[PDB]
Amino acid sequence: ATCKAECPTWDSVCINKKPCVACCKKAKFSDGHCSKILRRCLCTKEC
Repeated sequence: ATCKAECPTWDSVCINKKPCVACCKKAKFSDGHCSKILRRCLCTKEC
């Protein structure tokens, strides 16, 4: 009951959570969290 997918329009280092959450929101995801590795925007949502 948890789905994760990095923001489609995301291929750069995340500086702040807001940018990521912004993408995730427009992508129809509950919330986005920046990864620790490549710092990708991981969007998480219900499923």
